[PDB]
Amino acid sequence: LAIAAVNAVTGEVDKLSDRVVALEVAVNGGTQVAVREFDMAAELLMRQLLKLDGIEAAKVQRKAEVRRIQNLQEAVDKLKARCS
Repeated sequence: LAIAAVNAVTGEVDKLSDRVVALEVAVNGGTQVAVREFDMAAELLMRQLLKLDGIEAAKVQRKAEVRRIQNLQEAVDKLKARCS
């Protein structure tokens, strides 16, 4: 069912959301964060987007999750840029 599938993505995006904050905290505290951290986070967010793309829905929460992902992607870009 679509509902379960969207919920599954949400759970994964939650984990990624926590990870993004952790990366921001590391940078804020002056640690040199490897570029792969930002790129892996971006990649995993993209994979979640693909999963949502394939969910035929439920459509409201799906669209909500897409927006959440786009926001996280922007946050990651900003971190990466800050460390470039």
